[PDB]
Amino acid sequence: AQFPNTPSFTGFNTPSRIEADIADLAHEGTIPQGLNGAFYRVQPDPQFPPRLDDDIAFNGDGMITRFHIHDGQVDFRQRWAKTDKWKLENAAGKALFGAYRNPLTDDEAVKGEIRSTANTNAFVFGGKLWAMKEDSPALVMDPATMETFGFEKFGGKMTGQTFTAHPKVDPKTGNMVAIGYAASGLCTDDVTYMEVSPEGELVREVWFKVPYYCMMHDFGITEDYLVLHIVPSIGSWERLEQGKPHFGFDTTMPVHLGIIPRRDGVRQEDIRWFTRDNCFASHVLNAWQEGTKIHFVTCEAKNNMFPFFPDVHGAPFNGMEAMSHPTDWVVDMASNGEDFAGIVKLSDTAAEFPRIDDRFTGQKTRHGWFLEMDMKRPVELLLMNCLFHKDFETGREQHWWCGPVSSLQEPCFVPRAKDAPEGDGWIVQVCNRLEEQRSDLLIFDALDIEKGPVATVNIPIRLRFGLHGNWANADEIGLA
Ligand SMILES: COc1cc(C=O)ccc1O
Ligand SMILES: [Fe+3]
Repeated sequence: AQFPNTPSFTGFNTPSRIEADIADLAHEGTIPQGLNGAFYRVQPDPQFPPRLDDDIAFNGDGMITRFHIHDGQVDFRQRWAKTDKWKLENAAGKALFGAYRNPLTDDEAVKGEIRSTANTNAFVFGGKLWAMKEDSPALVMDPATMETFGFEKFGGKMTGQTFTAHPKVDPKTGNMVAIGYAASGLCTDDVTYMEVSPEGELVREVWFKVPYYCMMHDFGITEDYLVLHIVPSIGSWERLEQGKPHFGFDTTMPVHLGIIPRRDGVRQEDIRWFTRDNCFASHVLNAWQEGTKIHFVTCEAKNNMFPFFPDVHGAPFNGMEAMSHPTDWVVDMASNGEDFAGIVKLSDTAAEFPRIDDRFTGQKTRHGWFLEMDMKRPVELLLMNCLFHKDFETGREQHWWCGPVSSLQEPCFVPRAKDAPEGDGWIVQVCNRLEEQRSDLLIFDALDIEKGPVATVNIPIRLRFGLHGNWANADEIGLA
């Protein structure tokens, strides 16, 4: 097929569309024997040229990559997430769905069909692989064969239209905790709060409303709460009619933080809202309670981080104000009123794609890992050029730079053992070797990243820009 000659489909964004298997990837260093499981990640990767003249990265069909690490080797498997969209377009031999989150640009033949590209997260839970996209139910897949089952509607018990791509697992119960925004239709202010049992049952679905419709991409959990930030990357049917990108950022609107009790029967009046001045924040490191306080650690920037979802008043993109920093939003459930108790910048390092040791989700975490944008580094080819580790107890920061002709994808923490202390284990992440037109899988000792990866695993396929990824042990994915 003939693709557009635009930035979104050329250079590093050239279509790939590869399904493949490789056993025992070539490598340098020592692949830890203690690793026995798989790292899953997803790349948007268009099956077909777009209906319109161009498209954005976030709109490519989900392609799932798995690195099966066992016995000191890494195996590679890559398969399409076969969404209803993928299936319909494959049968038709052409694109049928149009622009990002814009049904007004779809072929009439797919009116009412689920638009998901399943391209934002590759998550393992309850014996299934979840290929996730926040405008639709999640797509479920076999974690071992990587065949596709279909969309998870919980047998029809789910009443909302959508399911998050940023699920959290409650370590106390083992439940998956989820939201679904635009729950009653596009651009609506309805949201569902959901929990899924380890057995796969939808055990709670609570409807509530938020102050305004916006991209509710991420959220936090604590022991007793779901913590939902409301940030004004807004959308509307009018934007779609005016031919605009679905979302745009409004610098004039306030930011809110909603505290939802994680219990049956929660009502709107049970939800508490705090309010602060405008800023941008997308990803959540973690959240926790401490006394009467809630700590909500996010990567906060002064202004919009999505150039493709532009300022609603026409301002050009401000790269400097797009620099995000780990920041603790502190609210006090024992205060009166809506003010935050604190907004505390936690590092001067510019950072995004925050990760923790997920075994400690919703508890106070000593450690965090991030992708860092070090604008002081040489570049010989915004730029994510360092892995960054913060020890929040000691304050110590570690940085590893991938060099001047590379960039990095989201890290993932892998525990050494089920009983290991927080952070005792490894970091895995994809590295884009931009000049060599190829990719590496890097494995680090998670509490000593600054010495560099202990293994560099060569991938003889150029991987595309990725979103979120996750590790599962072999006995959780049918590979033991
Ligand atoms: C890859 O798709 C998306 C990614 C994000 C943020 O990283 C937000 C909405 C999306 O649809
Ligand atoms: Fe995300």
